[PDB]
Amino acid sequence: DISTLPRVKVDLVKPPFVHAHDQVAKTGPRVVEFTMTIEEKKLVIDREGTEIHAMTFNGSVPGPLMVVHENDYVELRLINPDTNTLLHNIDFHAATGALGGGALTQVNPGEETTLRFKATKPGVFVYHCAPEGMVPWHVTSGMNGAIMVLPRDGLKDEKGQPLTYDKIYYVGEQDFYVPKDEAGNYKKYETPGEAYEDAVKAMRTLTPTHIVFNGAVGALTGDHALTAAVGERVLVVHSQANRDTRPHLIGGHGDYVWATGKFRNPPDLDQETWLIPGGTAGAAFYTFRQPGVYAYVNHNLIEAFELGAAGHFKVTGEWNDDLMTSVVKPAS
Amino acid sequence: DISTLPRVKVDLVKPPFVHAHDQVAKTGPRVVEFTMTIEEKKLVIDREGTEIHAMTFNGSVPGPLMVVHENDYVELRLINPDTNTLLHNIDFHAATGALGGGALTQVNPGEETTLRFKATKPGVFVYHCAPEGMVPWHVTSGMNGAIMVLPRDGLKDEKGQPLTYDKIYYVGEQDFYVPKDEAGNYKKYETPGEAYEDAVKAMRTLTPTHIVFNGAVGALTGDHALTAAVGERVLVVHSQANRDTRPHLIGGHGDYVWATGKFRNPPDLDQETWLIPGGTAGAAFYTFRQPGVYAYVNHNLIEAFELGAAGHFKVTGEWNDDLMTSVVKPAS
Amino acid sequence: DISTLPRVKVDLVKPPFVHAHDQVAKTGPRVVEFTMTIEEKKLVIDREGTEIHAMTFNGSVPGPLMVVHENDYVELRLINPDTNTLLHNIDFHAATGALGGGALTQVNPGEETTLRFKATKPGVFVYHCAPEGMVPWHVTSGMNGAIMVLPRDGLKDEKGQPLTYDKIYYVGEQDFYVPKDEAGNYKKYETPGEAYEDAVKAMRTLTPTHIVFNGAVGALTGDHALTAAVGERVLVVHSQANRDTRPHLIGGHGDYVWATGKFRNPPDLDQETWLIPGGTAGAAFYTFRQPGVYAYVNHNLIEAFELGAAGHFKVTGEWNDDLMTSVVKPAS
Ligand SMILES: O=N[O-]
Ligand SMILES: O=N[O-]
Ligand SMILES: O=N[O-]
Ligand SMILES: O=N[O-]
Ligand SMILES: O=N[O-]
Ligand SMILES: O=N[O-]
Ligand SMILES: O=N[O-]
Ligand SMILES: O=N[O-]
Ligand SMILES: O=N[O-]
Ligand SMILES: O=N[O-]
Ligand SMILES: O=N[O-]
Ligand SMILES: O=N[O-]
Ligand SMILES: O=N[O-]
Ligand SMILES: O=N[O-]
Ligand SMILES: O=N[O-]
Ligand SMILES: [Cu+2]
Ligand SMILES: [Cu+2]
Ligand SMILES: [Cu+2]
Ligand SMILES: [Cu+2]
Ligand SMILES: [Cu+2]
Ligand SMILES: [Cu+2]
Repeated sequence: DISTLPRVKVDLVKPPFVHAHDQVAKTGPRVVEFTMTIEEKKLVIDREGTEIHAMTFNGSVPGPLMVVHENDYVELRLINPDTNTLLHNIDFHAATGALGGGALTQVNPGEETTLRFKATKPGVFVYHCAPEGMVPWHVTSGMNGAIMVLPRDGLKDEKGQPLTYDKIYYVGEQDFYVPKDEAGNYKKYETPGEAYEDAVKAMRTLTPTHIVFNGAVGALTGDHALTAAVGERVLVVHSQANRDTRPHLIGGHGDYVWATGKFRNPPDLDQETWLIPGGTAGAAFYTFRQPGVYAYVNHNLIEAFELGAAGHFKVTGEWNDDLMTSVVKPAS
Repeated sequence: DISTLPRVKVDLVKPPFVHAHDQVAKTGPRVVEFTMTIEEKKLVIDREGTEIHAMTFNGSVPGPLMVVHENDYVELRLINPDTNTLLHNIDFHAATGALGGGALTQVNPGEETTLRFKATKPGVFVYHCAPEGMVPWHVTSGMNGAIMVLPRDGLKDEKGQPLTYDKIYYVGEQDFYVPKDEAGNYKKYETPGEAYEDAVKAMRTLTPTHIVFNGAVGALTGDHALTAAVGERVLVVHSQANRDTRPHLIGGHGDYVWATGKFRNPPDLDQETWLIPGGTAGAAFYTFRQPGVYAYVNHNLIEAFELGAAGHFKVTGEWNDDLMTSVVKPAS
Repeated sequence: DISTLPRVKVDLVKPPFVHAHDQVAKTGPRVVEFTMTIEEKKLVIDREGTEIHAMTFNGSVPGPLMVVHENDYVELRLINPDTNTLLHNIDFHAATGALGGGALTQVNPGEETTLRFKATKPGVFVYHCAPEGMVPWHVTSGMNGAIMVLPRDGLKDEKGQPLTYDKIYYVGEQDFYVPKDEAGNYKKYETPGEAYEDAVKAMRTLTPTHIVFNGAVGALTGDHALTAAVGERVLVVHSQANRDTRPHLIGGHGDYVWATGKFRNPPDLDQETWLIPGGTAGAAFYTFRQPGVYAYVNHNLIEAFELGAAGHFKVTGEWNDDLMTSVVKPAS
């Protein structure tokens, strides 16, 4: 009887940060209430000033990470304000039935809807917009995010012992297909609708013009680098709603990795690089052992360093010479 | 002594259906006899009427699913009628030696051959044509299919308990590379041979023009949608002889998945999306829990909704509001 | 105390061969000393005579396989002679800290450096050049190789029983992006530096012009085919520093496969084809059961047979008719 379950309202936070949650469930099953507002907005995606009309959940690319526990109910109020121009909806890969909720959530501008589903399978999962006839255009304009359904007793290693993370970050990786003129210059449009047929042609090349973390080239660098300390246990959730990626922590490893993101399976150990298929979210757990700058990349290095799929961690603490040392510094 | 084994002749059926078989073996090892006839034929692959010269086993793309048990012998009579124009052969990834049988099965038009091999490893496996010097042209013209070698005691879950399917379907996914003129219009040819050099150039782009299930855009829709009922256990076998794919059941999951298709390994549980590498067959088991239309796609959504890699299931039965419900229908 | 450990100097050998080593460690932890010299050199990569300026470790593409045991220390002297023109460095995916050693090994022409790291995780791992600002250009010019860190008690199967190989080969697969003129002819340059901006444009297409094993089309064929005998247990180590690949032994299987290459995980059994993500090394173990020629390919067959990613094994011994036989030879 759902009316007798506790309700809890969660306020979401901007990626790469994740809303507060407990890893081990401190209550019984709950109805967990989330609100998201769709925002169509112009986004500058690179250092050259290339602009796209992005379609976002809650104003960010990716949309925010939602966190619940296995056998909670998720109740999402989805709002499409009348300042938007397009029909949108939401498909959760976590959900069962009605095209992951897509059949039930079609909202024109000026409409809202509330969907509830039971989170029956533990794992990280993609969610994304999927309106009939314009699915890849919405998704590759940024309209995707992820949801994490934790086991009620938290994460476990390959031996079934508890794994507890100290910090969690969410990296959404986005392939964009910005249309080009004859000479190869990016085109601009006043409205999302203007771009449509040109967007279709650009997508059909299967060759993204940009592949970015958190919505822009260089988004997770400088003042916005991810931080940790030596000895901290970090979980990085990574999603790609449309195209394969292969994450790699330069200078580290994935100590425990669920590459296809589903926590009933044992993790893969000691990964250098792992493949997350398009349409999937994965999760990697690592304990930092050395201080300094790390780069976190898609290890197609052209995709990383030319197209934008690279971010930084800055890690504080003590250097361990036993793990690595320069014996003779570069010299003639 | 092979002459003392029972022989059984199987008549194959058109994909996505699969010939009758037992999951748990009701006899000892058998010699299982199959006949396939090669047909070169014109195929219309899209809604625009684009035509290719397809090269098929038994008249379909993909070729039919063959089903045997571990340590059966497969005996295939392969017929290349003199109405065809090309040399063909057959490579089974299930087989050991002679390039999977390719070295032994080269048939000019007007020839036939009979190959026997022992099915020593359980799993689903690709088979495909592979004539010396023209391998990718034959395969990407449709000349591929799959064979399932069941364990003698059927499928098992990750705990070694039996998994029994009620229904099985075979989805062959095909990347086509239709040559284009200067402006981007598809070219037409009177014979397969005419297309050769243009086919090579189109393949070298590594960019398919169409990616389809069961040989055409929209093949597994409408009257030809896959069917099931709530509560049915369905196994979907999916192959891709040349290029990676990432299947996803929109509104469902892969409850048990062998992404690289080999049944001695435990299945991955609760998958949203899985990667089947090119040159592999995989298998996903799901129990339907909700009625309605499901889309089964390659989750590069451009490949699905623009290039053709999408099909439908239509599922009958009772709606379960506990799993999903619309709390407030879309309204202003 | 590192000064009290034995030191052993290893002389490396050219791929696809691997330096002598023990599978089960016959000593305690050691400091294992390697020397590599960077060579920038012109390489002819195809039958047409296309030339590139390759950037190599030790004169080969790929660089040589280094083999150590878990918890050995690796000490590498890296030499950049003054006949080279570029700055180089080395990132080991096996290592922890300082961008896998990349931050500590930047050598201008005429400089050398010595790095030491502890090999704390068992598996095969990529190493590659990674100079700030020019990472994918160095890697896709050939500057990558692999290192194998064996468990101290050797390899194990999925049940934890020993697996011993008789022979080991290293296949480095390389994606090249040779710049083209307007008509599609490959360009030539006097120096590596000349090619830079054209190289960047060619990489951004994400479409390699060549994909080769051991540095050239046809490198592992003819007199240079890999050899084995019926009954031999062969380990093939395969790396791809930048782009996904899907190896397949035509006429065989991967009996035990670590597709992402990390030996603390159980192997996948009976694989037809496996996916090694870009930025990873994998390893496949197979026992040959039939004599003859086998082709070892990336099973995107266009990548294999049109772009160059195919090699041969030649296997001697007795034919087994029980596994495969021609019942009726091709005839009218
Ligand atoms: O836009 N409806 O609140
Ligand atoms: O789906 N493309 O990686
Ligand atoms: O092809 N996926 O990066
Ligand atoms: O080691 N990162 O390319
Ligand atoms: O799918 N879980 O790794
Ligand atoms: O075409 N031979 O039956
Ligand atoms: O093999 N291409 O996915
Ligand atoms: O790249 N394979 O869809
Ligand atoms: O949820 N299907 O894209
Ligand atoms: O390879 N079997 O999942
Ligand atoms: O190039 N220094 O030995
Ligand atoms: O990273 N491309 O397969
Ligand atoms: O896309 N990798 O072959
Ligand atoms: O069976 N090799 O394509
Ligand atoms: O990652 N080891 O298969
Ligand atoms: Cu939308
Ligand atoms: Cu989806
Ligand atoms: Cu053929
Ligand atoms: Cu094959
Ligand atoms: Cu270099
Ligand atoms: Cu790397």
